Amino acid sequence: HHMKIDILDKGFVELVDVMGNDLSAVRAARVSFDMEERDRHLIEYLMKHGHETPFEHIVFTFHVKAPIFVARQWFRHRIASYNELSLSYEFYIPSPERLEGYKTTIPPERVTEKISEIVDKAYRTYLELIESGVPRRVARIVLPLNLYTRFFWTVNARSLMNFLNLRADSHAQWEIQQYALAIARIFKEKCPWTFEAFLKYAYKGDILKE
Amino acid sequence: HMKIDILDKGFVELVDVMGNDLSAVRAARVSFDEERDRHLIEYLMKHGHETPFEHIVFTFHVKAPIFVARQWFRHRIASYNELSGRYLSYEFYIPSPERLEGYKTTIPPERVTEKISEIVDKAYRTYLELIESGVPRRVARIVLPLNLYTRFFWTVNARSLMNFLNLRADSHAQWEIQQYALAIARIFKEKCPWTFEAFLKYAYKGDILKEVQV
Amino acid sequence: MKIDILDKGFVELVDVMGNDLSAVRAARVSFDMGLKDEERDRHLIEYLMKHGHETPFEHIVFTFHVKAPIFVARQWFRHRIASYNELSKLSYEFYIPSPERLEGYKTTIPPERVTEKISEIVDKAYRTYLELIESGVPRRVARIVLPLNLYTRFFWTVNARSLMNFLNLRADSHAQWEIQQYALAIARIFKEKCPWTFEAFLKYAYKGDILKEVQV
Amino acid sequence: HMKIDILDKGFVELVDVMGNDLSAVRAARVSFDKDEERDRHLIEYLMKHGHETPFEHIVFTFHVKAPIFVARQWFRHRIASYNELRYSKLSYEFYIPSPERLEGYKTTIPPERVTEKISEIVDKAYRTYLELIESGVPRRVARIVLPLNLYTRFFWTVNARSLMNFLNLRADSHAQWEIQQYALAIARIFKEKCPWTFEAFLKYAYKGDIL
Ligand SMILES: Cc1cc2nc3c(=O)[nH]c(=O)nc-3n(C[C@H](O)[C@H](O)[C@H](O)COP(=O)(O)OP(=O)(O)OC[C@H]3O[C@@H](n4cnc5c(N)ncnc54)[C@H](O)[C@@H]3O)c2cc1C
Ligand SMILES: Cc1cc2nc3c(=O)[nH]c(=O)nc-3n(C[C@H](O)[C@H](O)[C@H](O)COP(=O)(O)OP(=O)(O)OC[C@H]3O[C@@H](n4cnc5c(N)ncnc54)[C@H](O)[C@@H]3O)c2cc1C
Ligand SMILES: Cc1cc2nc3c(=O)[nH]c(=O)nc-3n(C[C@H](O)[C@H](O)[C@H](O)COP(=O)(O)OP(=O)(O)OC[C@H]3O[C@@H](n4cnc5c(N)ncnc54)[C@H](O)[C@@H]3O)c2cc1C
Ligand SMILES: Cc1cc2nc3c(=O)[nH]c(=O)nc-3n(C[C@H](O)[C@H](O)[C@H](O)COP(=O)(O)OP(=O)(O)OC[C@H]3O[C@@H](n4cnc5c(N)ncnc54)[C@H](O)[C@@H]3O)c2cc1C
Ligand SMILES: O=c1ccn([C@H]2C[C@H](O)[C@@H](COP(=O)(O)O)O2)c(=O)[nH]1
Ligand SMILES: O=c1ccn([C@H]2C[C@H](O)[C@@H](COP(=O)(O)O)O2)c(=O)[nH]1
Ligand SMILES: O=c1ccn([C@H]2C[C@H](O)[C@@H](COP(=O)(O)O)O2)c(=O)[nH]1
Ligand SMILES: O=c1ccn([C@H]2C[C@H](O)[C@@H](COP(=O)(O)O)O2)c(=O)[nH]1
Repeated sequence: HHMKIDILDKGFVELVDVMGNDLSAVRAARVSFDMEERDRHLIEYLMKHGHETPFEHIVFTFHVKAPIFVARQWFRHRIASYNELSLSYEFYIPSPERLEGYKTTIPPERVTEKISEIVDKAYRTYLELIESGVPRRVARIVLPLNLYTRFFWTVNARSLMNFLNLRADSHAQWEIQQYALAIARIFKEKCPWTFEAFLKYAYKGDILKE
Repeated sequence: HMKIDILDKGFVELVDVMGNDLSAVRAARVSFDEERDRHLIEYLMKHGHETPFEHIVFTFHVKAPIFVARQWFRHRIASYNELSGRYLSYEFYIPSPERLEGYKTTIPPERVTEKISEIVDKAYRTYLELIESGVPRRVARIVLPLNLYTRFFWTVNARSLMNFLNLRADSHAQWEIQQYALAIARIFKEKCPWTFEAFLKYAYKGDILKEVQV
Repeated sequence: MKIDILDKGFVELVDVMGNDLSAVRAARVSFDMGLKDEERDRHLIEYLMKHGHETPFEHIVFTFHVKAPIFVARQWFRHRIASYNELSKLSYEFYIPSPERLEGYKTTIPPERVTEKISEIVDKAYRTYLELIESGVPRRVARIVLPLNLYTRFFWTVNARSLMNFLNLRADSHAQWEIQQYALAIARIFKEKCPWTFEAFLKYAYKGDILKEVQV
Repeated sequence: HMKIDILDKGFVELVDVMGNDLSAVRAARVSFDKDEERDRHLIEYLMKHGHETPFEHIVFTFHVKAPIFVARQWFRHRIASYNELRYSKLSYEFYIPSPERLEGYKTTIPPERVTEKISEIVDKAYRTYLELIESGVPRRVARIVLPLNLYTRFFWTVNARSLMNFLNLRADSHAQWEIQQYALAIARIFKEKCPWTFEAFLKYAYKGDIL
């Protein structure tokens, strides 16, 4: 198992590992070792009726590189395991296209440039404070929320479906939607029957059926 | 699949596993030399950094008496699917005579064993007569004894499994679940030998796994 | 508040943290009570429930004391997002289904005789238990002969969001009748303590059948 | 009611509490229906043997105002409930370390100058934030330039067992100093409301140094 999807300017979602497949839910539901029409029908049956515990026996590990404002939202998802890096310094700079629909009173390129400029100033201050003898944990508090971080995320398919309901949705901020779309893409590749049944029966958001 | 027999008719069988010792190293490093990797495992265990071990996950298939399952299912940080009937066999745990020896008893331990057998057969007979009379299964089943075997799948990460071993692979736990915990330990050790050894050395709070190999 | 359930069971409220307004204060992140406005606060509860913002309800918490048969407790304890403490001084009482429990089904003996047969095997299993305990068998070994209808007791501490999940699944005709009866009591106490949350739960979020038909 | 100021603008305040020491005792005994010495002895017994489940039946709600870098560490504690500040209005304040914060480390510029440089960035970053917002950039996008020392507020509902785990990890000299200060206040409130449980915790179970 290995997939990697680039997100934003420097981000990514990378698949590290997966335990199981669609049939792992079928086996869990039946408490059996079965290894097709009947099995798809059971997955659909479980999804329609909200019998989601069998999907907890499918597990993914992802490696995610995302800005802190994104990771902070993501880490609100309690039913999962996280290890975050505690070092490189890179920042998410929104592209000009990101800023359209909004009739900004300055050109979107200049908004991009203003963001780049303040990020550069904060980063230079951070580096000065460090070279001055300030400990990193203190100096780092000037750094902006668009600083990239990386983490490992281990999550089961049920909790992943919850994650997608909330984040693969127009009510979510655009940046996390882009991460959710990549998470969805990998889920679909690894668990096509579960994913399709999720979309058909259980998915509460808008963007995945668009 | 590794399958270890426990009690008279029980077992623990490994269904699947995600990762191995290196899964905790990669998670600690957040990064996708064998002695350096082993050193990190010991370091994490020694200094109480337990979260990397959540990235190693097991699924077991367990057949156990209900009184054992009831204790086991108290472990909340795990996923369970138990046999019900709408997606059964009827066997019962009968303790061996050796199970009961030591406790000063008034009758012989083999008679205690037969007295348990006798009451199990009477209760199962009543269950069958109720069923064949039209009583629905999940009402008739309430007369069956707590030593009735059940089966379940259990998906559990290594951190939670280690908590489970602390509590159940220990002489304060009832002897029956101790036996199941010993089997869970054997499998954990086989798949994650570096984690297991570090766990014994630095974090394990129980008594039995320091003395009983595997 | 204590409500009798089945022949010897009960649900008893031990404690409660908060009320409907606890969810409102958590949603707003404000412990400012000098601007209370009932209409506004009740509208927020509805809005949260309507749009699936469930986390504010986690700041209302209950503790119950429940006496139920083991086969009921086994189902109930599958609800992981909660805290349990079960009895391990002990009493020995068993749930014997009433004749009316066992009609609706076409039994080939009278429902009366089913009750008698269940009572009789319970008595026999209990006598055997006692015989083994007098003989020197440790109590935790002798008890394995006791039937699944043996009563147990537990404390259950659970937040309102998890409680609503419990009601979705257990206050429902797909649940076994015995745990339905317990869920109806749990619902009654929830409604008494958090009436606005309960009402909005039924209107917008509740997935089961029974609570929409059966008052309280 | 109980409020403790933390850092330059932060706080921990107690919103509510369910139960007290006797809630763990009732839970352990499974008994709703006095003997002080016996009840203290049970609490000590549970703590020293690691029978921690009874302490799950004591629950707290706190209202906390903390910089984001502190809140990021705190929210890693999963066995709890959080609501962070659309429903309520937003203010913009930032944690500026005091010069004494930098005492011990031998810096190449005076500590007051470090304070000053941190204030400079806050001002410039916040001024850029406002420029971007006045220009039609959405707040959720403009705010990405703001530093990690921006204050946020949240409600935290947590049981006493989970609170003890939090204190083990955060009331400790290995935790960053700022979250230590918050943990100290959490511990104080816990001590006030559950003195027997807290005392037993220090005696037998607490793994940190600072408490
Ligand atoms: C020897 C022995 C005797 C026992 N006697 C009794 C008895 O008399 N009565 C009885 O009811 N039970 C009894 N138990 C069961 C025991 O109280 C626990 O329910 C069981 O051991 C599971 O432990 P756990 O909570 O650590 O595991 P899990 O429930 O898997 O939790 C793992 C860890 O996650 C954390 N956690 C998970 N959920 C919560 C939460 N809601 N709040 C705070 N932290 C949480 C804790 O840190 C916990 O250690 C006994 C267990 C043992 C081993
Ligand atoms: C009518 C009916 C028939 C049933 N038949 C069976 C059966 O045949 N076999 C059987 O084993 N069980 C059966 N159950 C039990 C069922 O599978 C659940 O264990 C039980 O209802 C608890 O529900 P829950 O997981 O939503 O609740 P909780 O365990 O309290 O969890 C609450 C919520 O937290 C989330 N959650 C908690 N832990 C995890 C986790 N580890 N991973 C992902 N998400 C998590 C989920 O969103 C869940 O809704 C049955 C239940 C009902 C109501
Ligand atoms: C000094 C210090 C340095 C740190 N450095 C880093 C770092 O570099 N990177 C980093 O990512 N984090 C770091 N952390 C965060 C740390 O790894 C934990 O996320 C945090 O301390 C919360 O601990 P917890 O999991 O015990 O608490 P909770 O998340 O509240 O869990 C409570 C208890 O429940 C159990 N539990 C809950 N969920 C699960 C689960 N899914 N699986 C198994 N068991 C579970 C565990 O027994 C746990 O003890 C650091 C913390 C400290 C104190
Ligand atoms: C569009 C949008 C706007 C948001 N705005 C805000 C905001 O303003 N403030 C804010 O704080 N957060 C906000 N959030 C975050 C939101 O409150 C949740 O924290 C986040 O969506 C995680 O959802 P969850 O609890 O279902 O996931 P998890 O935390 O993984 O929980 C998974 C499931 O387990 C169950 N569960 C887990 N733990 C508990 C528990 N302790 N009690 C009861 N059930 C539990 C629930 O059934 C839950 O669905 C927002 C999210 C979205 C998508
Ligand atoms: O869309 C949202 C809005 C808020 N939050 C949570 C994450 C933070 O804990 C807090 C504030 O997030 P921001 O609105 O600052 O992104 O609420 C989300 O998870 N998603
Ligand atoms: O060693 C024990 C003793 C008790 N319990 C829990 C399981 C049940 O929820 C309840 C009663 O268990 P018995 O003592 O009746 O097995 O307490 C355990 O998990 N382990
Ligand atoms: O309605 C049900 C059916 C099953 N189970 C869970 C409880 C047990 O863990 C297992 C089997 O329960 P019974 O069907 O045998 O009650 O599945 C429930 O929780 N509720
Ligand atoms: O003392 C620490 C160090 C790290 N982390 C977690 C929180 C973040 O998710 C991530 C990085 O935190 P910082 O070291 O960057 O604060 O690791 C903590 O909780 N406490």
